[PDB]
Amino acid sequence: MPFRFSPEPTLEDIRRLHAEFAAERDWEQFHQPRNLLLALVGEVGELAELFQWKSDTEPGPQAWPPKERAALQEELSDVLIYLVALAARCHVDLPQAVISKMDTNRQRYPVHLS
Amino acid sequence: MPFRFSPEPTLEDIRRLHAEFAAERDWEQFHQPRNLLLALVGEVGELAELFQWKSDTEPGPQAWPPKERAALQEELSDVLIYLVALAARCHVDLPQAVISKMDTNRQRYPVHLS
Amino acid sequence: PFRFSPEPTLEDIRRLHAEFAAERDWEQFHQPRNLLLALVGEVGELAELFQWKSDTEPGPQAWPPKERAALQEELSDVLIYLVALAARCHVDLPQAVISKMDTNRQRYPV
Amino acid sequence: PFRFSPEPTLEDIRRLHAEFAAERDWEQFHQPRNLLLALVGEVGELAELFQWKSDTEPGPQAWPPKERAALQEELSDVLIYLVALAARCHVDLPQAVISKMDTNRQRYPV
Ligand SMILES: Nc1ccn([C@H]2C[C@H](O)[C@@H](COP(=O)(O)NP(=O)(O)OP(=O)(O)O)O2)c(=O)n1
Ligand SMILES: Nc1ccn([C@H]2C[C@H](O)[C@@H](COP(=O)(O)NP(=O)(O)OP(=O)(O)O)O2)c(=O)n1
Ligand SMILES: Nc1ccn([C@H]2C[C@H](O)[C@@H](COP(=O)(O)NP(=O)(O)OP(=O)(O)O)O2)c(=O)n1
Ligand SMILES: Nc1ccn([C@H]2C[C@H](O)[C@@H](COP(=O)(O)NP(=O)(O)OP(=O)(O)O)O2)c(=O)n1
Ligand SMILES: [Mg+2]
Ligand SMILES: [Mg+2]
Ligand SMILES: [Mg+2]
Ligand SMILES: [Mg+2]
Ligand SMILES: [Mg+2]
Ligand SMILES: [Mg+2]
Ligand SMILES: [Mg+2]
Ligand SMILES: [Mg+2]
Repeated sequence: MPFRFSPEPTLEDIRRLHAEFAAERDWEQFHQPRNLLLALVGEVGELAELFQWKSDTEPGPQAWPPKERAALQEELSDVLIYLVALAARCHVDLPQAVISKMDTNRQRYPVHLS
Repeated sequence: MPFRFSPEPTLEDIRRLHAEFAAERDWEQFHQPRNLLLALVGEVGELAELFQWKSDTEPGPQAWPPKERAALQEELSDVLIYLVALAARCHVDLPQAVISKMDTNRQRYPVHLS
Repeated sequence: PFRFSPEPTLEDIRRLHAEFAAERDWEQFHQPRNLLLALVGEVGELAELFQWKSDTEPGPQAWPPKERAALQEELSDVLIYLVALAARCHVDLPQAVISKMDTNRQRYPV
Repeated sequence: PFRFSPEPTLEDIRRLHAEFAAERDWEQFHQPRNLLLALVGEVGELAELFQWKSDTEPGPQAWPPKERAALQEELSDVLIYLVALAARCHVDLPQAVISKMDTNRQRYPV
């Protein structure tokens, strides 16, 4: 059956939700770009830890037990939240940056040359 | 002035665009979850490299020269693209996972206790 | 005056980690990609110690005992898995470093 | 039979990297968070070598000369910055590893 993401939240929605979250706790002061980047690195580490002893040939994440699927959802989400916060703190329009990068990707890797 | 992301593309839009990109090049075969995760780690490295010698107290990424802003947009985008691909390859509904993680974040960090 | 202790050497660490793994029948888990992902995990744990540190507050030489203990452990975890990974790949890590430092001097002349 | 060379030791690497940095007046750039981010960069370069490697194709012992050269360099880059970071933090990395291995034995009894 086709796998799709839900239509919401959008990246702007996530930015907005995280900013409201941080602002309520007076955490803006901690959200300097290098702080957010190191926090991102920490969550990428937590993501890697889930996969480190999983063989490639055995069943994949669809088959993991419920607690491990929950942990996977959480870590993928933590990476995304910090990425969004970082992009916003740097005044980068992340959705449009992705459009521009995908165009660059198509030129670097034209279909006929692969 | 308020900083906002553009309303599109959405995360579903990005998933769709990346899948079409990969499928055209017969790259699905390379997109196993640990491959995508290691590729993500590589792009997080490229992102870190931009910041490694930047002092925190000096002007931030808004002030970087055009070539460095371009590189920043690209690396933030490459991290996001692989994160999206990874989440999709694991059948994780990334937007809804983020909603669930933000709820968890609010319980762990109630406003009155910070 | 700050120095590292003269032992263990990287070969000593290789030997100790191999014996640790072999006793537990863990060689089967220590494939290069598994060790690399484990390394990435520990790099994350290291980053976590620094992520919220302001410029004005004390630097790691001055960190309280609990935080210095955690720092020693994470720097050590990164090193142990790096050693294991290099050994699993049959890379002579000490000599590779000498070769890399020479390359670094050419890339970065004074 | 696979062994690392007996030298350089971690103290030897510390010394060599400090002299490399000091000659170029780079101490000012080698603050702990800068070194940690640089380390993360090199971990990324290491990951890139493995990212598209299938299970069936040759493992790193068997990699062609160009790829083995790249592997040696990235493992070395990770180690050099890890050493620099530990030294900048006044952490006795060799002895920290001994302490961490003891902790590992208690956490993971047979
Ligand atoms: N200053 C902070 C601290 C947390 N957060 C948010 C962002 C993340 O989604 C999440 C990461 O913080 P966290 O304390 O590491 N919780 P996490 O669920 O990763 O559990 P552990 O790291 O304790 O295993 O809370 C934030 O936006 N700003
Ligand atoms: N198998 C692949 C290879 C690339 N891609 C896409 C995803 C990324 O946005 C981007 C990353 O691949 P890339 O070759 O590293 N280009 P990048 O712009 O990062 O430049 P360099 O790493 O060469 O500096 O192309 C993909 O989806 N699947
Ligand atoms: N399968 C394993 C498990 C542990 N180890 C060793 C290597 C590391 O020095 C350390 C990493 O294992 P670990 O369980 O993640 N301990 P850690 O100190 O990082 O505490 P956590 O916070 O991760 O629970 O033990 C190993 O070499 N192979
Ligand atoms: N400011 C610096 C620059 C380089 N170095 C040393 C440490 C590393 O072993 C290595 C990293 O610098 P580098 O320019 O990233 N070289 P690298 O071999 O990784 O090639 P690139 O692919 O990154 O251009 O030189 C340093 O210690 N301090
Ligand atoms: Mg966390
Ligand atoms: Mg987390
Ligand atoms: Mg790249
Ligand atoms: Mg890139
Ligand atoms: Mg650990
Ligand atoms: Mg650890
Ligand atoms: Mg480099
Ligand atoms: Mg390198």
